[PDB]
Amino acid sequence: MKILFVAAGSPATVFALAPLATAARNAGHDVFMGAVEDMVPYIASAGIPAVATTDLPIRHFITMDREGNPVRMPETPEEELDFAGHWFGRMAAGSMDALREVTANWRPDLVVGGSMSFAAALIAAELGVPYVRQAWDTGDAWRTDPAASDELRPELRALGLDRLPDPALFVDICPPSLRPADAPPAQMMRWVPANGQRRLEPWMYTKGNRPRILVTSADMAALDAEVVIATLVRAGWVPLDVVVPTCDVVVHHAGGVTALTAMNAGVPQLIVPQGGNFVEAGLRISDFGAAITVDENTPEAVEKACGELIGNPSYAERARELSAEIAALPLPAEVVGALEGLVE
Amino acid sequence: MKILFVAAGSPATVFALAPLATAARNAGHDVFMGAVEDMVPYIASAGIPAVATTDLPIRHFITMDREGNPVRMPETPEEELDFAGHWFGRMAAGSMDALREVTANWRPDLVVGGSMSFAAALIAAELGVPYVRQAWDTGDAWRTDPAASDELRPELRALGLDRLPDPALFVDICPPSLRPADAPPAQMMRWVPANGQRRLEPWMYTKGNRPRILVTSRGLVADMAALDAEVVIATLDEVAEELRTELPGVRAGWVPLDVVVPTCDVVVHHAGGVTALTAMNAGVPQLIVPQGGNFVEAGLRISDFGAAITVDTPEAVEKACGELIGNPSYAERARELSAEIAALPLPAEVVGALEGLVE
Ligand SMILES: [Mg+2]
Ligand SMILES: [Mg+2]
Repeated sequence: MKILFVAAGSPATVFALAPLATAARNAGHDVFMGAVEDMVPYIASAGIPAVATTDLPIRHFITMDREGNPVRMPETPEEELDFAGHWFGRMAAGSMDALREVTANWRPDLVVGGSMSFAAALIAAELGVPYVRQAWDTGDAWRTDPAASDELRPELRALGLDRLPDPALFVDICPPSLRPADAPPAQMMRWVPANGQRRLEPWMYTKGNRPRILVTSADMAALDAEVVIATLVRAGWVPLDVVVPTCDVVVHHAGGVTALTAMNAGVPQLIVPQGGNFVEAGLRISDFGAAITVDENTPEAVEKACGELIGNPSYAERARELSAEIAALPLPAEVVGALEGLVE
Repeated sequence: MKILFVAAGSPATVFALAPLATAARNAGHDVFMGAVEDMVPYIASAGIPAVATTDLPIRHFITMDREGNPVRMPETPEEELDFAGHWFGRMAAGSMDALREVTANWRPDLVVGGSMSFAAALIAAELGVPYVRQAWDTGDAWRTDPAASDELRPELRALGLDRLPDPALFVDICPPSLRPADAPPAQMMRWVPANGQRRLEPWMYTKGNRPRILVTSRGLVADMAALDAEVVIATLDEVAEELRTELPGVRAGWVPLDVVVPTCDVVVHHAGGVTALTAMNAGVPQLIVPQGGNFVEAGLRISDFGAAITVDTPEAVEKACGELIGNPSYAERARELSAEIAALPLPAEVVGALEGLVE
């Protein structure tokens, strides 16, 4: 069958969907993935045929309303949820022209969207084909829905709907221990780490004598550890999937799929705020005991936390528990059958 | 487990192995793929972690022996088989230092090589882990082995072997109807078309009413474009700008075969690599050309089956094209081959065979 995957505005939204997309391709399905123009190279880097859904970047939808007037960044966790619902809603509305033109020439039998790829729900409803929602991180997929519903009121009304439609299938990659008490039924799936590739250097897969700390996007100068900085004491391009398993600490902001890659490898995490706000997903990992949550702008806080994550085995113990949970989940190749069941 | 894939010197050798490698990765295995430096970006383009097995290009192994002496180019299919055995052998010998170094730090539990990735057999024997040979096209995987076993006699001797070892498993992607009478037993696998990707443009996945003929990497464009069919020319990026300005109004340049082939009525190629499989998979008739007069056997078998024409010149390509479009037989035979391919075990299932070899 033809399956259209719909990612969003950032590389993690592409890679969240890559394992299922590639599994579907490997089962003989014809698979396209769409995202904003800036993300098309990221889709291509996963080896998946790539289409653009808008020629505007995520910043355009984040920083301005539909009329082009500037909108401020959110300041609280509650504002975060609401503001994100709106920007993802704007991006979705802005994606419809290109999705219509693509699907007029290559008509999918099934549409798969990430957590807040709301254009996937809309185009699926327009075509009358089933819509699958895949969680693109361990955060609650539905958490921005009320605001997104309000943003998309006009588009939803044109389809005869009062709110965002329920998916035909919800596919969840969150380990059971981290799923909220109010989580809906889901087809579970093991997310297998994936990211773009270049050429591996020996250090990427060979750990030295000292503890290895990966920072994704001075402190650490007294730890006597090997620090690797993953950018655009070694710096530069770092394939997370290959390098994370060699690490003892991963330092990130719980945006994207980095937390999942760390948990999958049983590696303790140090989680800093994203903007001025800790991400809810990251707090739940911290609560479980597989990470430490820390404000970087307190001097020595990061240094102290790294020391704790390296010297106290319990964090790694909890990380390996999460790793075990992930490994027990249905494979992407298995989940392809659930997709097939929706159209036959 | 850790699985090392070993491709070779051309993009098809990478893409031939990509479906099983990505399926193994998707099953939770740690997967690396090695090839010559020039092919590393092609491995990367498949989304697979990539290591270089040698910094030397394929031309070095083809044109000179290990001692720097020039090698005489083959003039016949028979000479070609011995010639390829020796040059793939030299490429394999030149790959061992890097493979030794990689596997000292990241030790695989299993090694999978393409048809003539002989360094895969050598490194697996040295490590004492199972070796899987996967056919990388519909041609006979073993057909250069005698010359390859001569080329690698010293490396093989050091491992206590008199010739190239039998793989622990042979995985074959050749449709049953095209397998020769003497084909060895295999685990069959459905090959799924894969290649590098870049932004799709609408023409790539839109078929028109007018027949579409794909040429893989002038008088033909003028001829064929009068008036029945359009021609799409797949090229490398070095010559894409040159050919566009030499042939205005023609789709020429980067072409993703997996996306474009299903829209075509004919695929025109020389039967190297995985193009024949991509055409057959989509049920598309093929026009096969020779490089001088060095007919690829795999292509002759597809023509013998009736899903392709092998034609020897500017005017005669036009003729075979009219035939492959006009006579419905050719597409009928191609769809039969497509059906045979769809019935073969999925890469996701074949991963279970790899797992069974270690446990
Ligand atoms: Mg104002
Ligand atoms: Mg000899």
